[PDB]
Amino acid sequence: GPAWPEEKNYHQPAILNSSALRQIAEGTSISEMWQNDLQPLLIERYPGSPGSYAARQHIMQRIQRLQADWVLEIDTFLSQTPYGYRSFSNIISTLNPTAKRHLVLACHYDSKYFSHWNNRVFVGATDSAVPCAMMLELARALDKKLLSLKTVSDSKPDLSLQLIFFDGEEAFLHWSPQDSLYGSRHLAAKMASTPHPPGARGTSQLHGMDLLVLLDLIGAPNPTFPNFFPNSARWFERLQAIEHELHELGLLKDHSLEGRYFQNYSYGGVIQDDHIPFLRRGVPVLHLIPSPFPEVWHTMDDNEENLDESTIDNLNKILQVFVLEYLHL
Ligand SMILES: [Zn+2]
Repeated sequence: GPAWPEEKNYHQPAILNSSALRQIAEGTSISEMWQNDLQPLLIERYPGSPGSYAARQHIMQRIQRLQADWVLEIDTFLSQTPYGYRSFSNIISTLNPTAKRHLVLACHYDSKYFSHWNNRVFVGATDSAVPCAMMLELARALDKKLLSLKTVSDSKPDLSLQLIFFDGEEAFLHWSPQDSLYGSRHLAAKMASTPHPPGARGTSQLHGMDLLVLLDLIGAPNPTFPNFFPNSARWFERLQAIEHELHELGLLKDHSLEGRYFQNYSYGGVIQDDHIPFLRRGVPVLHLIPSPFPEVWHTMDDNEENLDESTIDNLNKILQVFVLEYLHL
């Protein structure tokens, strides 16, 4: 300090060797995630609905049962909407809240509002129940390692982990600047105006965000994630390297390098998503959204039946390795 917000610029991974990679691949369970983390979220959960409450309680209860020292905060606020003033609640789960720096994984836990059509209900399986369940499975699978971050008299982390589950990512109607990103626009502004660490004179919680890794629209077959931003390109390249090495070790399922997920191509345009209010305030973003979107995007067919189990399993392994390497665990 006050150079500590520049540490993210020089931060390097602590790369896992083959033995450790095999351990991570064996330590995550796609069937356990499916039953215990994902299926309870495959419900109608637009903001303010009973399902939104049920989804929030589920996310909190799955984090609270873990051994690591997660601190849960519910960030509840009002916003104008096309249907008038409404309440929204982001979920923030933080290890070591006073650590200056956090790696941040995020997704949205609301589902887009639709009236029931032909007795069908929109549950947003890729969008984003699967991202939610991936974050919960990561917390569970890495629980023993994340517990070592716990602050004692001997070690106090400089860098730790935070999960954000945004409410209200979706428009109530179709997208507009005022009807979308309710939770992320609120939370980015809040973090930008909150000193961090406690007592700081001139640094905010946003300065402490090392990297925002935003998962969206994951779970369909054959996703291709572009390398959107130059100031996170080196971390995109790490995802590529992790995918390549897990592949070569035989630790991925139904996977080829020709059909790899992290491909060598950029994307010039802007995708509206929860990263935008953070990106426009200078937070580095790794946006794990596929291009093109799943074929089922914003249809009633974005459901459990159309999820690709082995692709989600593969991405769990890649993401968990990424997080351990980032945190030097
Ligand atoms: Zn959507």
